[PDB]
Amino acid sequence: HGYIKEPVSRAYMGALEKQTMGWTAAAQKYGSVIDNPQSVEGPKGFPAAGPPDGRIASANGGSGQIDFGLDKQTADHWVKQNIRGGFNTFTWHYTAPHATSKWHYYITKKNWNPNKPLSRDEFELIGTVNHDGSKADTNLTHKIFVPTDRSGYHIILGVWDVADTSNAFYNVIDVNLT
Ligand SMILES: [Cu+]
Repeated sequence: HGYIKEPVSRAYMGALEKQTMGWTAAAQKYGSVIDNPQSVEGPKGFPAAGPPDGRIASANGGSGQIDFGLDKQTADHWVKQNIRGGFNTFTWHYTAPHATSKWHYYITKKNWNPNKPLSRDEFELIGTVNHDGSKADTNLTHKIFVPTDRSGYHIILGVWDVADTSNAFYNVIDVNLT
């Protein structure tokens, strides 16, 4: 169980907005993930397997832990944070740092549609971090190259595959790429 803390994952943005907007107004915007941003857990094997199209942001309800709130997708719905193209660091926070096989990071394609549900064919792999099966916290921050051919509203998807289960954690990040 864990989430991407820098940049701020949408899930983690939910937990944050709970503090500023209150429980009801934040849950209206994000769903029940605001209480458990660490629980965006669904089947591993992405992109060939894993959560279905339209259910990637919520990891298909976090396998019963959260609702489908994160699967809403419009140009205006989610808080964007500025990111510059090129090398960037991605830092996960773990509430339970499980044995890990790999992490893998995707960005939306130049022509993606921000007003349609997320589909796996809108995403392109930008880097893989292989791990030895030790706990996730032996490598907290990853250096990933974010394509420089691309700007405006994009989504970075980070995926954390758990070594000893059939699950993974899916964290979408809303970015304004300069
Ligand atoms: Cu966990």
